Amino acid sequence: SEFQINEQVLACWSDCRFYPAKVTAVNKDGTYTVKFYDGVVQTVKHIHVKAFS
Amino acid sequence: SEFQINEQVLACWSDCRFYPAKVTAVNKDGTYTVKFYDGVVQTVKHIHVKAFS
Repeated sequence: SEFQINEQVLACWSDCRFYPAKVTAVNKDGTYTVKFYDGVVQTVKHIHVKAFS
Repeated sequence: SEFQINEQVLACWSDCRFYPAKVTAVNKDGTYTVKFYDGVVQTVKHIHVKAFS
C-alpha cells in the first residue's frame, strides 16, 4: 500500500538521518517526490521511506 | 583535516546506511566526490562522511 500525496513520511537526508517529508508526487516508476520542512525536495524509492507518527 | 583522493570513507546512501566509498575528488567548496563499490558516484559535504571504520 503506497503513501499518498500530501501525506507525511520519514525520508532519509544527506546526514543519514530521517526527517518528516511531505509526499508531493507519487510516480509510476515506484518513487516519491518528497518535500522536507525547509522546502528541500528529493525523489526517493518507496522502499527508502517509512511511516511517520 | 580532510580525507584525501583515493582514500576510503564511509558515505551515506539512499537507504540511510553508510557504505565504503573512495574519494575521487576533493573540492574547494568543502565537498567530496565519492564512488561506492558498485561504481555509483555522489557529491557529499565533508561533514556527511566519516572515517572508514
